[PDB]
Amino acid sequence: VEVLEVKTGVDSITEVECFLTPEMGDPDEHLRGFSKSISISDTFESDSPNKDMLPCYSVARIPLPNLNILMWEAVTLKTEVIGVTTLMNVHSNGQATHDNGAAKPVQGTSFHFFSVGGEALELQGVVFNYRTTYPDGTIFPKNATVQSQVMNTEHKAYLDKNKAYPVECWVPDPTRNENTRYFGTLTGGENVPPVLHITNTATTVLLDEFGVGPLCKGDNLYLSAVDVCGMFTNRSGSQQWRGLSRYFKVQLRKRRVK
Amino acid sequence: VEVLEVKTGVDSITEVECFLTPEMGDPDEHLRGFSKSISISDTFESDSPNKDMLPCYSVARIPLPNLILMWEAVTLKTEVIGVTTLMNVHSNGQATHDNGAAKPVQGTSFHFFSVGGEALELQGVVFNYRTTYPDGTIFPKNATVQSQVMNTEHKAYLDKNKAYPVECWVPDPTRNENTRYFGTLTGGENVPPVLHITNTATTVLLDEFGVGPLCKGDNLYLSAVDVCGMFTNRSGSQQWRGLSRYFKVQLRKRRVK
Amino acid sequence: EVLEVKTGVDSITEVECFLTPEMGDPDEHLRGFSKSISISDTFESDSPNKDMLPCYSVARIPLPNLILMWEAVTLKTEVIGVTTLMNVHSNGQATHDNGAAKPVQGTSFHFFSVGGEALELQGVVFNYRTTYPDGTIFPKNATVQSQVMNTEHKAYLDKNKAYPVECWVPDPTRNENTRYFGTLTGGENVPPVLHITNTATTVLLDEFGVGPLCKGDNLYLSAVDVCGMFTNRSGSQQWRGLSRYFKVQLRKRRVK
Amino acid sequence: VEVLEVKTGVDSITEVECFLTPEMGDPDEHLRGFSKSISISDTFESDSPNKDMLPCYSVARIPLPNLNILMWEAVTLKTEVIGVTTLMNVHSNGQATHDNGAAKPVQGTSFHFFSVGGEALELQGVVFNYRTTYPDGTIFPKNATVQSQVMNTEHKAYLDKNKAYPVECWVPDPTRNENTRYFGTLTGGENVPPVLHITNTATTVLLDEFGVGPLCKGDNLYLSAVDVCGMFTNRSGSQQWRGLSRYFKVQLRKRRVK
Amino acid sequence: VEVLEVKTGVDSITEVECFLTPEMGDPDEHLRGFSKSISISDTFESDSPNKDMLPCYSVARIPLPNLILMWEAVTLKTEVIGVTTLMNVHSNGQATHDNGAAKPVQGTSFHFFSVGGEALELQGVVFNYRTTYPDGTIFPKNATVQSQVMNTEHKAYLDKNKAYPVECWVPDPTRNENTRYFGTLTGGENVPPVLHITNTATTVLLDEFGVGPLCKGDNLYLSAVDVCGMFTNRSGSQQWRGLSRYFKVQLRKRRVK
Ligand SMILES: CC(=O)N[C@H]1[C@H](O[C@@H]2[C@H](O[C@]3(C(=O)O)C[C@H](O)[C@@H](NC(C)=O)[C@H]([C@H](O)[C@H](O)CO)O3)[C@@H](O)[C@H](O[C@H]3[C@H](O)[C@@H](O)[C@H](O)O[C@@H]3CO)O[C@@H]2CO)O[C@H](CO)[C@H](O)[C@@H]1O[C@@H]1O[C@H](CO)[C@H](O)[C@H](O)[C@H]1O
Ligand SMILES: CC(=O)N[C@H]1[C@H](O[C@@H]2[C@H](O[C@]3(C(=O)O)C[C@H](O)[C@@H](NC(C)=O)[C@H]([C@H](O)[C@H](O)CO)O3)[C@@H](O)[C@H](O)O[C@@H]2CO)O[C@H](CO)[C@H](O)[C@@H]1O[C@@H]1O[C@H](CO)[C@H](O)[C@H](O)[C@H]1O
Ligand SMILES: CC(=O)N[C@H]1[C@H](O[C@@H]2[C@H](O[C@]3(C(=O)O)C[C@H](O)[C@@H](NC(C)=O)[C@H]([C@H](O)[C@H](O)CO)O3)[C@@H](O)[C@H](O)O[C@@H]2CO)O[C@H](CO)[C@H](O)[C@@H]1O[C@@H]1O[C@H](CO)[C@H](O)[C@H](O)[C@H]1O
Ligand SMILES: [K+]
Ligand SMILES: [K+]
Ligand SMILES: [K+]
Ligand SMILES: [K+]
Ligand SMILES: [K+]
Ligand SMILES: [K+]
Ligand SMILES: [K+]
Ligand SMILES: [K+]
Ligand SMILES: [K+]
Ligand SMILES: [K+]
Repeated sequence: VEVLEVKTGVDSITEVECFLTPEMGDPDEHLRGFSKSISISDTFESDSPNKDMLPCYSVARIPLPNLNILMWEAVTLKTEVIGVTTLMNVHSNGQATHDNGAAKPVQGTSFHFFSVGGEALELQGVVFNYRTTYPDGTIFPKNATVQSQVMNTEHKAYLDKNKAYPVECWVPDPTRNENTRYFGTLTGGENVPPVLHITNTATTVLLDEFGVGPLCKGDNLYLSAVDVCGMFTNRSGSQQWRGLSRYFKVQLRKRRVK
Repeated sequence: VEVLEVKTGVDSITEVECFLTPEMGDPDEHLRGFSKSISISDTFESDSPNKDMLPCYSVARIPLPNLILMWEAVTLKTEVIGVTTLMNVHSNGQATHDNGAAKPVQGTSFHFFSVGGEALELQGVVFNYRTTYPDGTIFPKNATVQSQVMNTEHKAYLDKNKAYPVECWVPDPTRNENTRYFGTLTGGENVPPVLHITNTATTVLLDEFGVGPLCKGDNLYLSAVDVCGMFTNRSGSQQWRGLSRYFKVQLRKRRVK
Repeated sequence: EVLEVKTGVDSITEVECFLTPEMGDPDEHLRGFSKSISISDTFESDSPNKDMLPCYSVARIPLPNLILMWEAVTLKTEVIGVTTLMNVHSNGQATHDNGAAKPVQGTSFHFFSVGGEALELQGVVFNYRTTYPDGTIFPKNATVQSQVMNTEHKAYLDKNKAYPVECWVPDPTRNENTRYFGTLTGGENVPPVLHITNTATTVLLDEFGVGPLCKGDNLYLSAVDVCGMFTNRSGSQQWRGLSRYFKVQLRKRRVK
Repeated sequence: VEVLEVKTGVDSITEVECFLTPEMGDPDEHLRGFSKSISISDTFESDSPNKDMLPCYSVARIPLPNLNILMWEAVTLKTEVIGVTTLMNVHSNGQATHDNGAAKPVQGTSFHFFSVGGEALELQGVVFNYRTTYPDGTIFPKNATVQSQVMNTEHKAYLDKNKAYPVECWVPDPTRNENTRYFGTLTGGENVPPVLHITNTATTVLLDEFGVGPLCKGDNLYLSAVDVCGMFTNRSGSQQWRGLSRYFKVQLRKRRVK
Repeated sequence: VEVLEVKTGVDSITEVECFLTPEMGDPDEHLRGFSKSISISDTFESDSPNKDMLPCYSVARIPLPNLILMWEAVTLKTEVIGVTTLMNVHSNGQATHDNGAAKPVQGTSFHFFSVGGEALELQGVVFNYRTTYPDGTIFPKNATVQSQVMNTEHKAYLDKNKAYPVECWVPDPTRNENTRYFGTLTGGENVPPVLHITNTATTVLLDEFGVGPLCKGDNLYLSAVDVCGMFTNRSGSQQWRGLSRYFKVQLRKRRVK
């Protein structure tokens, strides 16, 4: 596509506003937003995580007003993690930090990630341990070899289904994704404190170095997210991932292309 | 509402200067600024916190000079009041080691403030949907398991002081177009408070179109939470500790149609 | 009414000085330290000794006699003696067997201000039943409301080694003729992070281009630099503070 | 070299996109991306690490389109660590952080480093311990003396081979490297949390203070990297370095020289 | 001097490139870059550190081309050399836990550098005025209890290498107008070193008037400290570990009156 002028006028702009719920595993009817308690395999060879123990990428495909050549161009993003103050519940079946103390709050490894694109997020598969057996009902790197622990170019995929692509074995493919803007931070360590900021005054500009945002193929906007905030420790010491929803507001304009 | 010109002239500006006290629970006549000591339920379904154990949002509705003109909030200076109180490490706390000073206030903090031309709009989200919030608090009603991530039924206005518990409400990012809000949750049992003070910092409240919050009915709404962390008693029991927040807001008269 | 700045060689002056810390100085050998910290047996019985309480430092500096008033325009400031915290061999508490001594660490408060009059203070107490000791100036008639905000507790930082750090802060409702800056970093294991350089200048002008205007040709400097606590071999702990350098540039301003 | 004007026209620019795999030691056929478990000598003098326990620098020499005097000038870099979310696998033969807890995640000492130049990265040898015996199959500071613990100007080398130059005994030589741009961070400490950021929106400009980027001698571009993320702790407590691959995208333009 | 114009043209600029080795104590023929193991006095009064246990400031005086014109230092690039040595966690250190790797170098650090047209000016400050500093070091003389906070008698020049202990001297902020200095003390026994390297970062040495350090007698003075932390031996004994610092300074000729 050769990119030409922006359309102007009342009709030329539109907005998407929505939220993506986290997909942490949801091990039972009371534990939406949590994973199953984490168990550790006896050996590398025997690593076989159950689906409800594996956080997955969230994705939404948002239909835009039909245009047809014009395409919707995503220009700005406001985004926020929803429910940050829930982590102040340190009185609910947790593990006391010391005798008579409050419960240990959610903490430890986090991944906060979001993207806005004009097509599905492109994924590259990378595994901690290539002998991990990923479970039925997930989509994972197939024919994994030892080289998959560092880089195996066979593992290419699209983030095209919710509750399906486990976080731990996929990343945005930096060799593609030219029509998407993605941003993420993995903060490791078992004791790391969550640090969650909220404001309605911050905008991210989605334009590239040529002044062009993601262009929405087939008039669909793709939003993706992961917000694994840390782990919740219950009184037994067992730990579960806890996630939160992410708010998106995207402003778009119509752009002519050839 | 179409927004038109700003008014000028000596008459056209005003300032609001005040403080909001923290609402940490205040379990007895001696414990203003603290919560009740925190206990832990044996199961999710038995989580039933006492009201005096729950920090709540602070809010103040400030009447402005009667005025279509509307007062437009343009700048904010804000500060946490009494930061140095956290240097009292001698008041029946828990020695960090034999012969040592008391463990200082630390752990989970939430520092939040907002300035708007109407009540802060809230979205309820719960850690655990089977938590029973107590009498005298206002809380997400008809909670379901979906309320643990997002249930759009839980909409409210921060319209009452010491009533909305911090842990089950956040600013609603889907609304709040006429408010500016800012907050940080810093988690962890051992996180050190880091509290900055200065009278030289100003936050501009104008949006991307140059328009600040417009005060409906000539009222300015200020909201805050400043849970600084937990105080650990000698016994090991822990209480939230909060501090007041100073606000100075400058406003100008704006014509609307 | 602030009018024009005077120019010419004669129109500027500089103040350069240091403020020593006032940590309690429990004996003739312990300048810069507090008395070891004890913990009350009950919350109600909190009663810290004077020599256990760090206090605000203040200096009033006379300026050249001058309507014109000296206007403070810039500040350079620095903590003096940051490397002393590398002494980990002076009867401290070994971090483990055969190890060096635990360094100074823990709760710190670093604060400085420059004004044309005394810093204005607001009293706030951690515990309203704390008995503050004879020889200190503290919030009088404290009530439970003093734990969060009691507007009765107003004061001027007008005396050195007197106003305890823990029960006073800069009053944000006043201080229009002062510029102040402070950070409390709390936690028993927090590391000191102390930067020094002679290349960084703070501008003291407000949003209208006006710096503090020095009433009576006096400049007021205040500081706190509680760096953390030193832990003795026995486990007892003392606050340790350090001196602060100030360099302030001033210019003559006409006022009506 | 006198540097003259930049060529223009559609023909005057090119891009290199690739990835460099980590070289952590690879102790067996299942442990690509890991080192051998780390052991400790019994005396300072007897330090003698095995080759498979020593992470090494990665390097790639990338042939560029033939010129000829024109040279390719490297102007911009996008780079990213690939597979950051692998660190979320805390269920694979690790050491529980407490009773019933999840596995301790990868953490501890990290070195993240990358460079782009018009010739091989120039190295200076520095050793923690001059009496360390570096193993056969590595290239290490020769004839080390006590002065080599701080600075011995004899130890000059070029990063010209993979799986050869151990990270711990070489650094970029700050006294040379004028035709290279390098960037690195050592974060030391056994419990340091990894903090890994990903985005496709960040570009580094490689131009120096005269507006000139690395000039590619012989039409070769040199990319180097190290991404030791931390250590993985096994059930028994033994620890292995864990590394990840690094993506590079470099934009180049033709520059006339005399 | 009145500072006049910069000279232009051929031979109006020059560069200095060098490195300064650390002076950590060097307790034997094998331990260049380390201190003697750190011992703790039995009483506060009896503090008496051995010379080889005390890191010292590094200094180099670099002769410039002979020139009134004076060489004016305009820019600096600097780097710590050998940052990756801290990845040696296999050399008779102390395992962090059963079967683990050795504890890496960590804890209290001081990273400092200056560039000036004359010797760095020092002010003495002591942690403990009853500390007996050892023969062969240059230290605050006639120390009194006031020396624990500020005693203006302790003035010195950093005019000798491996002589001025780091712990009892700092740059004198009341002087040093013809030097630019930068440092950071990071304290705590477990602080992680964070060491950045790049050849793309330049510091400009010009003051607010556009004037860099002017080199009296055509000599440039470079000073450094890079105590990276402590190495913990298998036995638990600890030694300071330091690294060399690279300097590249660009200078120009300046006429003065
Ligand atoms: C364990 C011990 O005796 N330490 C004392 C030390 O002895 C020297 C050797 O010990 C180490 C160490 O301190 O652990 C071994 C390390 O690998 C060395 N590390 C490096 C990087 O060199 C350090 C280091 O050289 C010094 O600490 C630097 O000052 O030394 C010890 O193994 C050796 O033992 C000899 C023994 O003397 C001899 O009779 C026997 O036949 O063979 C043994 C093995 O060769 O002796 C070394 C001294 O020659 O020496 C230092 C001197 O500074 C101290 O005396 C240290 O004692 C500890 O000091 C602590 C204070 O930091 C604390 O007070 C402890 O209570 C002391 O035990
Ligand atoms: C030790 C004890 O019995 N704690 C009770 C508490 O009894 C209080 C007094 O205890 C203390 C405390 O918790 O250690 C003493 C402390 O100095 C006080 N601190 C302040 C700043 O006031 C606190 C504080 O007032 C309360 O915790 C606020 O809720 O109280 C005790 O010494 C005295 O004999 O009796 C007093 C009567 O109340 O009462 C609390 C009422 O909420 C609790 O019942 C507390 O029980 C402990 O609670 C822990 C969880 O928070 C845990 O479950 C322990 O097992 C339980 O003993
Ligand atoms: C161990 C002891 O008896 N501590 C007393 C103290 O006695 C001091 C001397 O003790 C020390 C110390 O506290 O360890 C020794 C240390 O090297 C000194 N450090 C410095 C930098 O000078 C300190 C220091 O001078 C004081 O703590 C300052 O207040 O003192 C002791 O070795 C000597 O035999 O006698 C000395 C007194 O003449 O006196 C203190 C007076 O405040 C306390 O009474 C201290 O007792 C401890 O107090 C702690 C908090 O107050 C804590 O509660 C302990 O449980 C308690 O034993
Ligand atoms: K398997
Ligand atoms: K690409
Ligand atoms: K309940
Ligand atoms: K909205
Ligand atoms: K009392
Ligand atoms: K005021
Ligand atoms: K050896
Ligand atoms: K060079
Ligand atoms: K002595
Ligand atoms: K001076």
